[PDB]
This record gives sequence, structure tokens and C-alpha cells, in this order.
Amino acid sequence: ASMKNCVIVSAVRTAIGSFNGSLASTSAIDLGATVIKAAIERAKIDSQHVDEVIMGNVLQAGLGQNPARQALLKSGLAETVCGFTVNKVCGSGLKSVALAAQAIQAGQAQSIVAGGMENMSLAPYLLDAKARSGYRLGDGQVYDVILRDGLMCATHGYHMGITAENVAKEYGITREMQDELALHSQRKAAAAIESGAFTAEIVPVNVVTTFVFSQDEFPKANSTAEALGALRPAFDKAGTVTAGNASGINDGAAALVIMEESAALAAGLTPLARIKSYASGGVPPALMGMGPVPATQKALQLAGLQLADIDLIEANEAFAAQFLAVGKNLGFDSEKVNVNGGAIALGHPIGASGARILVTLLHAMQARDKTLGLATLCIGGGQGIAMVIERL
Amino acid sequence: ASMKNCVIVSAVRTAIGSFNGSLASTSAIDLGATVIKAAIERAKIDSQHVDEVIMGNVLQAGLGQNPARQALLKSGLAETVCGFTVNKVCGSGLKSVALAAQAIQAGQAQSIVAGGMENMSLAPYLLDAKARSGYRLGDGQVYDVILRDGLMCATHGYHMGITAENVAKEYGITREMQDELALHSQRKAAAAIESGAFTAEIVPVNVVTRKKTFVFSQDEFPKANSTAEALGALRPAFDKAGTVTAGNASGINDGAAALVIMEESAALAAGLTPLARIKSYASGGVPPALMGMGPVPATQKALQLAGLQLADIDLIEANEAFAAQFLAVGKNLGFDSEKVNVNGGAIALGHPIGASGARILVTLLHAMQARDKTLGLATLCIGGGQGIAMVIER
Amino acid sequence: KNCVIVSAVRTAIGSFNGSLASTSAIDLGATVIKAAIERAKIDSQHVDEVIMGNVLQAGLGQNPARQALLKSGLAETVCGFTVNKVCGSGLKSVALAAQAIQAGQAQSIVAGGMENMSLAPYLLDAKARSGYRLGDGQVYDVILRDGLMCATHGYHMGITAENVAKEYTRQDELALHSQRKAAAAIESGAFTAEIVPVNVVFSQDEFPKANSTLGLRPFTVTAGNASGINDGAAALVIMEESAALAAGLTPLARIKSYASGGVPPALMGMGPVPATQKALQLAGLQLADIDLIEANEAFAAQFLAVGKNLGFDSEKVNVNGGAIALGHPIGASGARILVTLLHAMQARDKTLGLATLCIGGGQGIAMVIER
Amino acid sequence: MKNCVIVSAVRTAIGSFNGSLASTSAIDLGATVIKAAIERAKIDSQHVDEVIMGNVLQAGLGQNPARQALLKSGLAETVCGFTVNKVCGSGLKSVALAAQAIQAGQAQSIVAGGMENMSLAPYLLDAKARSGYRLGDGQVYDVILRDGLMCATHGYHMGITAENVAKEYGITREMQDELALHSQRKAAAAIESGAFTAEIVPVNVVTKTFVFSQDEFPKANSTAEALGALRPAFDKAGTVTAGNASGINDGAAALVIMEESAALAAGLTPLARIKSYASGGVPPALMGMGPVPATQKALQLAGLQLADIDLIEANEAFAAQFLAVGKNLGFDSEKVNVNGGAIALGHPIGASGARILVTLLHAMQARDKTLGLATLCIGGGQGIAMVIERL
Ligand SMILES: CC(C)(COP(=O)(O)OP(=O)(O)OC[C@H]1O[C@@H](n2cnc3c(N)ncnc32)[C@H](O)[C@@H]1OP(=O)(O)O)[C@H](O)C(=O)NCCC(=O)NCCS
Ligand SMILES: CC(C)(COP(=O)(O)OP(=O)(O)O)[C@H](O)C(=O)NCCC(=O)NCCS
Ligand SMILES: CC(C)(COP(=O)(O)OP(=O)(O)O)[C@H](O)C(=O)NCCC(=O)NCCS
Repeated sequence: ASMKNCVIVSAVRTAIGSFNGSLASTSAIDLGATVIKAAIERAKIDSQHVDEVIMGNVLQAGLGQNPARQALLKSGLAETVCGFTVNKVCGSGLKSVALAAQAIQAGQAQSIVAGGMENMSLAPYLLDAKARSGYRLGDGQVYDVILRDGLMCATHGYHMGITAENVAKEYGITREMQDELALHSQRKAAAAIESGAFTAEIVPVNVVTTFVFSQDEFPKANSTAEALGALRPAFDKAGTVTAGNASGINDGAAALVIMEESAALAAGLTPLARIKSYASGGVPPALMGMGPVPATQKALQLAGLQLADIDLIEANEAFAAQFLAVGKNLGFDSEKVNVNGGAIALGHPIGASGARILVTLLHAMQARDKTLGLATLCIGGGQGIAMVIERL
Repeated sequence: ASMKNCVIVSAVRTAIGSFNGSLASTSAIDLGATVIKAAIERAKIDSQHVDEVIMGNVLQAGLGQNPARQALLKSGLAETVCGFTVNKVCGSGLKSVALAAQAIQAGQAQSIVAGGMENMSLAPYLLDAKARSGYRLGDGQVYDVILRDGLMCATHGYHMGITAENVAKEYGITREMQDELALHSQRKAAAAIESGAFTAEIVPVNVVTRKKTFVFSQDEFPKANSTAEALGALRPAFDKAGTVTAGNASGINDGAAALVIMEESAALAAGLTPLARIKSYASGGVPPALMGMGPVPATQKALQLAGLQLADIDLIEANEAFAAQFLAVGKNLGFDSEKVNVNGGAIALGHPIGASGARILVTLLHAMQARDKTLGLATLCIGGGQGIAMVIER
Repeated sequence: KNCVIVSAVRTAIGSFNGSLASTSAIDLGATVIKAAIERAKIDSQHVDEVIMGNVLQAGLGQNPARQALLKSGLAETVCGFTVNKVCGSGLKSVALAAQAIQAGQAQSIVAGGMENMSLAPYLLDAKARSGYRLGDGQVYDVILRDGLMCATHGYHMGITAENVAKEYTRQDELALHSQRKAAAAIESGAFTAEIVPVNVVFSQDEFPKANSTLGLRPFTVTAGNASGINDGAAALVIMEESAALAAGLTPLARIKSYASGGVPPALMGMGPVPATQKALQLAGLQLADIDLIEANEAFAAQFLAVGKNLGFDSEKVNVNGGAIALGHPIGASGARILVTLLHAMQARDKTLGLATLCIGGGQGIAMVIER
Repeated sequence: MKNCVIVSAVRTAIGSFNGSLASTSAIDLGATVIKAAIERAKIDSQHVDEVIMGNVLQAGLGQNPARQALLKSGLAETVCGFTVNKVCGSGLKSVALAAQAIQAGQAQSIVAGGMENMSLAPYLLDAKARSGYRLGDGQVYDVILRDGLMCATHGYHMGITAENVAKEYGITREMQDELALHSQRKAAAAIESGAFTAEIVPVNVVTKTFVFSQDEFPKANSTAEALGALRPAFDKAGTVTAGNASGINDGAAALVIMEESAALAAGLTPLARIKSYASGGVPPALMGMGPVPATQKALQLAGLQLADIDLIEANEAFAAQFLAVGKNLGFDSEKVNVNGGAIALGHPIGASGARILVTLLHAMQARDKTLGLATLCIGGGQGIAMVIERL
């Protein structure tokens, strides 16, 4: 058979919650269900025609069987609709869209909802297996699942923040450079929020514990260079990486309806963009922040494009250090990158972020009438993922 | 571009450990690494040519970032080799192979190692989020991750064993029928083990502990001397008025499995020997309360995609999560029992949830080779009301 | 032998997660032990033992009373032990000091109690130690498991109060009365003599609710007509009478009698009835002979039922307010009330005093002192 | 001042860590011995004035373990009780308090002793669990260590205090292991001859179902070579091992204590008079030496010299400490722990003080001896001692 084209028919996200903030009482799965339902609605697709739901979720501990299937059931899709959960750490939410596109290209499905979901506020604490076989005698530890499964390197046993220090040293990214980038991201985020630039892409969340959450709350609107400069290093007393020039711990979800192109058109739907290419890359775990380099190079190669052809870029700001090193390595035109701000200001709900940046990318392309877009993120464990899309 | 054909070039598993048994000190990720390394070795592929590793794993709690990538790094593959972890509950290990096939069919890769890994003995316990925000005043709970994330229905709040009771009632599968099936699976397993039928497909695991060092290479969950009378004397495990017992249900187990999957022309160019072509795969959804019936829509769709009727299939691995569910699926679809689980099933062998989907595919292929059969079906039910199926061809 | 009180001191009582929430029970105990010694003017080298009540001993380390006495500056040759008779613990400790002195086994003891309910830990069951294996477990709030829940019936002390209320109405009038009396006592400086400051300088009871509002919701009994969860300590120096006089010390009161009583766990609030009857009998007294009474206000319901049963003259009871306003640091309260009782007797020049409190598990304890 | 007599004395067999009593709560063990002490004394149960029980690991055991134990034993709800914590001294302190109350005429009949189930001790999440961990790992604390076996002053194990004493008194590994073997041999000989049969009350254990009536911590088949091959338990350069230290154990013990005239008026048989008791303090770092001042004081109170004592139970928390105490006081070793000690029998901390008193009295009876001393060291730098006179 011939490979088929995949188009994005809707793209939506929740506002991103701060750690213990507005979404801290809404489960990852409920956040996923909200975005799945909204993506369906915004696509105008017949919900009975969804073939699969594919959601990224990193801190799956205690969330119950196959969080993606729970989210799809909660969204109102029929019990005949399949789904599965993806874990590629910070790449999860984009990998899920890549997998949806692959299934469609391969003619194995026609319509898939894909994205990701994370509630880091609600992540549990863990007793290791010794609790099951018996501690017997002597003290034990109670493990923060955010760190154990999300933010600590499983190869080296130190924080993602330490990998950022590793990259800063390897690429000569100073504290000053990192804090300047941070402030820039804050400023762009604040400008985007004030101008209503996120209004189209956000689906409100009703929080009943009662209020509507519809505005990204991680941005530090009173941010100043002097304040950023006064912060202490967060991970190494002699370091450059701080809470001010790193992304946060956050809650949120994002989802998109992906369809085979001819099927979308036959159903009378409006394709918003075509998925042109996607790819993953691997790097050393200690330099995980550089993952977007091989992933982006491969995605551009698969797309037949050069980096200069790309009109807009979302390159996730896990850490200013890594964001900058990736930029210097690849030679990004900074004016094209994270035009509405990035995760330093907006937050990093890890299993959702890959889909989140793709949503933001597409809407920013629409708003600015741009043709080609690149989304990429670094991935704990030494990986990266990238996707190229073409409006409309 | 055009769609490509995907072949299996190797297929391997660990022996399956009992709960707190021989693999109880060997992490899921280490079990995954062992099978990845062995699948690569057995395929004779150049290890530098692996494009991705895709592994199933259900109980990811506390295992660290992206268990699959950990396992691939531990296997000795280069840091440039990507990977990710899949969770479709009991379907995970077969879904991983399906995804590897799809990627190859779509021309996105040429060579993938896929399968699954689970160590249920080492699953942790959880404090819920109240521990993070503060319990304040009043008691909390401590949650068994096997149950919360593996064996309890997230829709209904009751065990997979209760979904089996549901199916038994809906399909008229009695205690007697269930125990007769159990005894059959025990018998077939025992025969296969003793005769060496699993020798080819198993990679030994070296187990090193303070108190002992040894090589684990024989499935240890089977219950020799299982008898109809003994099985009949067991108490129901999940409902005091029920039919499902520990004797007619699979276990909680540890193990891993993996296969090397390749684009056909690439395999032949490398002088490698394709063992089977992946003909089709599919997933199906059913009500969560009847999750045990998942294999019905998944099998129907896979057969349709393959252009086959069920009768065309020579050998079938239909996972025995519960005798009740296995039997109802068999009755619904009309399985020829002589074709099914010819070397025994999970009631005897065990059910390491994130690995089983790949485990049964390994077993299926080796049984097809041994018996010179052309078409095979692997299918499993999936907690949450799903099923997954794959058709392969020698 | 005769036993006398030579000093009596307490900390101000802290609110749950309030001013004393960072100060360990043992550091609170050490403060009151040191202060009792100082106020008594006794040679510290002559202390024979320290006896301290403490209910939530979980995770506090070996023998909290000994830790507290060492922290107070007493020599390592000074022995001590920890008592648990739930809410009775602090008074039981004094009764035990008196008994030892009466029996000529000691001449000078510091006794009282200490509790920090804010700092109480959470517990995994023993199944954690032997292994959960399969299936969920529970994580237990030690305030509830060891302090506030009935070990016979598995329900709150608050439910025993509902039991008593039904046996003997929506309590709020009594609550307001206690608040008013407490506020008056505090503002006028009535607690100044009995309180030792704690440098965290916390020196004023913070649980009172000025401007109370009561008429909410009920676990009916409400938070407004029940005592609180609280932190504090109290201690007294107790001596053999002739020794105190020979050393040039000033006796403040004689301990005339003490007793403990048992009742059904479900009606534990009524414990003070048999304890009081027995203590009065032992003292050769009738209730009417008592000038001032401290009857702890664990719950308005229980306090009122005890009052109606025994026939307390309400004008004589908790004259500076009670635990509904002041709080209820469980292992310390028994000693805390005795401190308050003595100082109130001194201020009003009264001769005979009764202190009594109810005890989870269906007990009571009472003490009669003579100024 | 009135005279106080022991009218019964009983104990459970001592369970090993995670052994035969590991499913039987401290409180249930307490109730068993309270009921049995009452039965063996032939007292009218309605005449019990109080129950006083030692228990060190009270964490999670519920309001006032002693009162729970008395209620479970079948005593009326009018019978008061309270729980005593003097670490390893708790069980003997409970008897001393019973005697004191009786001497002071505040009671006539008290059941006293102690109870501990170290197997069932819980783990703790600290107060951070109540306010919220927020972000970052925490710890889970073994209550046996935190509340039982670690020094609250120095933050190191009781085993380290034993290393401290060994150094201070020149007690070598060789000396410690020789004492350990002796205790094992004596315990094995006692068990073989039925010497503990009179003092033990069986426990029915229902899980399999069985009757536990024999001390299971002794290592019959113990040998010098085996003991010598053990690694130090607490300090990689140390002398103290699991073989020359007592264990972590489960058990309970209780005695009926009465005013002498009341016992005789009730037609009961006094078994011994409590002659004196005393507690002593020493530095926390040298807690193992507690029995020195406690014993000296108890003898002085009794008007006796050490040589007047016929039989001695001196608890074997650690061979190092036991030997140092012996050398300091000048014990006649032939008089000490004649049926073995805690190195063989175990050390259920809140019960051991009462346990050794029970063993003492029955050994005195079996050997027709007149004067007996029971003494133990106490974590935190204390000791306690009691002198009794048969009969
Ligand atoms: C010393 C310690 C920590 C040992 O406990 P554990 O760590 O459980 O060690 P155990 O498992 O009992 O013994 C360690 C080894 O010594 C061995 N052992 C002990 N006594 C032995 C003997 N008499 N003959 C042969 N082997 C012996 C055990 O068999 C064990 O070997 P395995 O691992 O092969 O089974 C001990 O139980 C303890 O803490 N005792 C002191 C209690 C205390 O401090 N009480 C308060 C006093 S103030
Ligand atoms: C620890 C800090 C750096 C700062 O958080 P704190 O709560 O300690 O500090 P404040 O937010 O209270 O200022 C931060 O939230 C953090 O963890 N950053 C890294 C999270 C992150 O970006 N993870 C992706 C890995 S690629
Ligand atoms: C509860 C039993 C039946 C038996 O385990 P136990 O440890 O309780 O049994 P014993 O070893 O005492 O016989 C069993 O381990 C079990 O849960 N089996 C089902 C596992 C299962 O539900 N797998 C997923 C199916 S879709």
C-alpha cells in the first residue's frame, strides 16, 4: 500500500498549573479527559470515529491501570475505543503524537486523539519493595515519585539539573547568559498572556473543591534581572542553574486530533496542519539536554528541509543552560523560537509538555501566518524528539 | 513511500518466576536487559544497527526514568539508540511488538527490539498525595502498586478476578469447566517443560545473592501433581460465592521477553534468517466489567486485516489470565482447543503482566517452528476492557 | 511520711501547630523541671527522681522523662521514668511522687507531665516490618491511635462525650463561661505566677478564643465546646515535709489524698466520679469541704455530667477557666490543672482543693491538697 | 509502712524476632500473664486494686497498653491501670511501684510486670508527614531502634555503649564469647531438665495452630568456633556480636503482689517478701553499668552485703556489660543466672525486668535459697535492682 498523510484537525491544552496551585486537586487523568473531549469537540469529528487514544504520562505511580484508557473513558468515548499510555519522560506527549501519525501513515487507523497529561502536584511518595518483603530491622526511605521517576537520572543518580550544569560547562553557558534567557522567556510569556495569544489554544478547567482556571499561572510577572541574579544555585552550591532559569514542576494536559488527510476532507473537516516528519535522537544521559540536536537533524532530513526553512520553533526550556546550548549548536534564529515564551515561564508538566509545545506551536503559526514549524524537547535519559509540521 | 514487510528475526524470554521466587531479586529492567541482549545475539544482527527499543512495563512505580531506555542501556546498546516504555496493561508486551512492526512498515526504522518486562515481586507500596500536601490530622492508606496499577479495575474498583466472575456468569463457564481447563494447562506445561520444548526460547538468568548464587532457567510456577480433586477443593479467591480460584487463575509473576523485528529486505540483505512475517495486529475494546472478552474484537479485526478466517490459523496462544475468561473467549470465537496453548498457558506458567504479551508470542513462534505450522495467532485480554491480537506467518 | 508541694509551674499552653509546635515535649518538660527546681529553691543535687507523664511517646526516643531530666541540667545520677495513664498521666506522676515520699523511698521528686501533640508522628503497622506481601495497609495518626481514640471501641473520645451527653444538651453555655473566665484571668495577670516563659518568649496561653459567642457543626459536641489538641508541660517539686523544712524551703500545700477510679470505656468522661469519691473518702472529707475545684474540661458534655453527678458548686470550679479555653496537652494536663489549682487557692486564700480529670479507656484520677 | 509479698509469678516463654509470638500483640501477651498470675495466686479477681505494666515500644499500641491488657485479661472495668516506661527497667519498675503502693497502704493487691512485642513494633513517618513532605525524600524510622535500642543522648546503639564498657573495663571478644557460651549451656541444661516448666504459662498461637511453651531464642548447638566466627554487629572494629549480645524478642511476665496480712487473711500463700528496691543513674555512654549503683543502694536499703545474696539474676543485655558489672561488684559467678540469661533466653525490653524476677523466684524455690537479687541495666544510663526473700 501507499503511505498516507496525517493532518492535525484540532489542538488544545489546559492552562498550566503551578506546583500545589490551581490544578493540584484535578487528577492527570481528569486533565487528560478534559483535553481529549475538547480536542474532539474543536475538531468537529464524529466521536464514534475515533480509532485510538494515545497519551503520554510519566508519573504513572498509583494512577491505576493504563492512565490513557482511563482518560479516554472519562472523556465520554465509547468502551470500544482503545488506548495506551506512553512514557518517553519529557518526550512522552510528543511521542504520542508521533505514534498517532505513524499509525495513520501506515493505514492502521484514520482518527486518533493524542497528547499527554501530568499532575506533578498529586504525585505520590513511595516505599520500596522492602515494604512488601518486610523492612525487618533498620530505617528505610520514603521516595518522592517526582524525583525517582521524573526528575532524577536513572543512570547517574543525580538531578536533571546536574545534567544542565554538565551542558553549561561543556558549552560555556554562563549564569548571566542563563538568567538573560530566563528573563526573555518571562517577558514573552507575559506579553502573550496580556495580548490573549493563548486564548484560542486553552480549554478552561472548572475546579470544584469553585472556579474556572484558564490562565497559565507559573509565569513570574514581576520578574527582574536583579531578582534572578540574587537566586542561589538549586542543584550544586557552585553551580549556575537556579529555580529562576529552570522550568518548574507543573500540572497540565494537551491533546490533538490527528486524521488521515483524505478521511478528514471527506468528513467535511478542516485540516489545520500536515505532520511532515518526526524523529527521536539519543545522546549521553549526562548531556540529556542536548537531545534535541540529533532529533531535530533527523526530522529535518526526513522532511527534506534545512533548519533555515523553519518559520517557527518551539524548543522546550527544561533549563536555560540546555536551551541555549541546543540553540548555539544548531544555530537557531532566536527570533523564531518560543515566540510566546517557553517553559521557564510557562512550566513543564513533564508527560504533557511535548504535546503542549506542539499545540502552542501550531496556534502561534496560525496567529502569525507561518508555514513551517519545528517542535523539539530534551528527554531525561539522554534522548530528544522532534516534529515538523506544515500549516494548513 | 510504499509500506514495507516486517519479519521476526529472533525471539527469546526468561523463564517465569513465581511471586517472591527465583527472580524476586532481579529488577524488571535487568530482566529486560537480559532479553534485549539475548534477542540481539540470537538474531546475529550487528548491534550498531538497532534503531529503537520498545518495552512493555505496567508497574513503572519507582523504577526510574523510562524503564525501556534503562534496559536498553543496561543491555550494552549505544546511547544513540532510542527507546520508550509502553503501558497497555497485560497487552503491553505485545503492543510493543505491534508498534515495532508498524514503525518498520511505515519506513521509520529498519531494526527494533521489542517486548516487555515485569517484576511484580519488587513492586512498591505508595502513600497517596496527602503525604505530600500533609496528612494534617487523621489516618491515611498505604497502597499496593500491584493492585492499584496492575490488577484492580479503575472503572469499577474491583479485581480483575471479579471481571472473570462476571464473564463466567455471562457465558455459563462453571467451576468444573474452569478447573478442567486448569488441569489441562498444568498437564501440557509439565509435558513441555520436562521434554525440553522451552529450551530453545529461554535465556538463563544468573541470580547472585548474599545467601546464594544460581542459574534460573526453568519456569517455576507450574504445580506438578495438580489433581482434579485438589483443584475442586480450593476456595474462591475473589468472591466467597465465586468460581475463580488460585488454581484456575494465573499468578503474579516475574519475567521478560524480547524479539528482534526487521524490515524484510534489510534482514535478507544482511544474510539473516527471517523466522516469521508479522501479517497483522489489532486492538479491541470491550466493557471494563467484561475485560476478559477483549480478545474477541481484537482477534476478529486482526484476522480481517490479514484476510484470514480463524480456521486458517494453525496454532493459537490465547493467554490464560483466568480459566473463566479463556473459556468464554474460546466459546465465543470457536477455537479448536487442540490448536491452543499447546505447551500450556499462564495458569501453569505465570503472568508477568507487562511481559506476557511478548512472552506468548515467543512461545507461539517456537511452537510453530517445532511443529512446522504456517499461521499463528497471539491474543490477550487487557484490564480496562481491551484486547490485543497478532497474526504471524512462517 | 507527709508530702508537700514546694513549687508548681507550667508552660503557657500552645495551640495545635501554634507557638510551641517546634519545641519538643522533652524540651518543654526540661523547661518546667528546671523552673520547678529554681522556684522551689532546692539544692538541685538533692533531687531523688523525676517522674513525667507523656502519652504520645512514639518516636520520642528512650524514656522521655529521663531525656527531659538530663536536658534540664540534673546530674546523670538522677533517675527518672515516664508514665502513661492517658489524660491522667501528669496527675498520676504527682501521685506517684507523693507515694514514694510517703513510703520513705525518696525525699525530693520532680513530677508532672509534658506533651507535644503538634509534633506527634504517623505510623505504618507492623505489617511493614514483616512485609505487606499483597494488599493495602494503613498509615496511622499517632494523636488518634495512641491518644484520642478508644482502644476498646475504636471511636473518638468525642463519641464517649456524646455517650455521656445522651446518658445525662448542645454544652455551649459552659464553653462560653470557660472562655470568659480564661480571658478575665489572663488579662488580669492571674496566670503570671504559675507560668514559666518558653523561648521558642511564649508566655501567654494562646488557645483561648476571645470574643466567643458557638451555636458550629458537630464527629452535640463541637470544636467550640470541646478542648483542643495542644502542646505544653507542667511540673512540681514534691518533698517530704520535715526535709523541706529542715532545708529552709517553704511548703506550699500538703498532698492529703489521691486515687484513681475505673468506669466503662464508653463512658470514660465519668471517670472523675469514682476517683473523686475515693480521694475524698481517703482524705476523710465530704465534697462540700472542698473550697476550690479543678475538674478538667475535656468536653463540656463530660464536665457537666460529672458536675451534675457529684453536685459541684459551679462557683468553685475552674475559677480561672478550663481546658475548653486553655487547651488539653494530654500527658501534661493532669499536672497543669494541679498547678492552676494551687495558685488559685493561694490567690483566694482557700484551704482545700480537688483536682480531677477523666481518662481515655474508662478511668479517672483525683487529688486533694491542703494549703 | 506495710510489708509486701509476691503471691504468684509467671511468664510466657520468650519468642524470637519474627518467631512464634510474632503474631501475638504485647497487650495480648500481657493479658495472658495477668490472667495466669491471678489464677496461680488463687486471689479473688474482684480484689485486684491495680495493674501496672512495663512496655517500652508503645507506638501505635493504643491508649494506655496496661489498661488494655487488664481489660483483655477479664478484670472489671473498675480496676485501674497504667503503663510504665523505664526502658529495659520497665518490668521491674512496675513491680517496685506495686510494692511501694502496698507499703504506703494505698492498695492491697496489684498485678505488676511487663510486656513487649518487638516483632510487631511499627515504623514511623515523622511529623513532616503531617505538614507535608512537599518535595524531596523522607525517612521511615524503625521504632525498635528509635524508642528502644538507640541512645537518645548520643544517637548510637545500645551495642555501642557495650563497646564503650568493654574498652573501659578490658572485656575482650574472647571473654565475651566465653560468657555467651556459658549462658547458652546453662539455658540448654535448664530447658532439658524442665526447670522453666513451673514459671511458664503456655500461649495458644492461632494463625497453623500451636502451643508455645518453650523459650525459642536459645541456640542449642552453640559452639565456641561458631561464636568466634561472627562479625561485630555495631562497629566493624568492635567486639560485640549477635552471639554475645541478647536478642530482639517478644514476651510478657507478671506477678501478684499483696500486703502481707491481707494475703494471709485471704488464706493465700506468700512466696517471698520484697525486701528492698532501688534505681541508679550512670552516664548514658556507660548505661551497661547501671546495675552497680542500683544494686549497692538496694543492698544498703535491705541492710545486706552482696555476699548475703544466695542467687542473682543480672540481665545479660550484652556479655560486655554483664562481665564489667560482675567484675565491678564482685559477683560469685556460680550464683548468677543459674538457668541462663538473656544472651540465650532473649530480651523483650519492657518485660525483661519482670521476667528475670519470675525466673529468680522459681530458681530460689527449686534450690531452696533464701535471698535473691534481680538487676538490669537501662538505656539512658540507669539501673534498677530488687532484693527478695523466700518465702
Ligand atoms: C546484635 C543484633 C543487631 C543482631 O540481630 P540481627 O541483625 O537480626 O542478627 P541475627 O540475624 O540475629 O544474627 C546475625 C547472624 O549471627 C548468627 N548467630 C547469632 N548467635 C549465634 C550463635 N549462638 N551460634 C551461631 N550463630 C549465631 C545468626 O545465625 C545470624 O546469621 P545468619 O545471617 O546466617 O542467620 C541484636 O539482635 C541486637 O540488637 N541485640 C541487642 C538488643 C538490645 O540492644 N537490647 C537492649 C539491651 S540494653
Ligand atoms: C527545584 C527547582 C529548580 C525549583 O523548585 P523549588 O520548589 O525548590 O523552588 P521555588 O519554586 O519554591 O522557588 C525546580 O522546580 C525544578 O525542579 N526544576 C527542574 C524541573 C524540570 O524542569 N524538569 C525537567 C527535566 S528535563
Ligand atoms: C490472588 C491469586 C489468585 C493467588 O495469589 P495468593 O498469593 O493469594 O495465593 P497462594 O499462593 O496463597 O495460593 C493470584 O496470585 C492472582 O491475583 N491471580 C490473578 C493475577 C491477575 O489478575 N493477572 C491479571 C489478569 S487480567
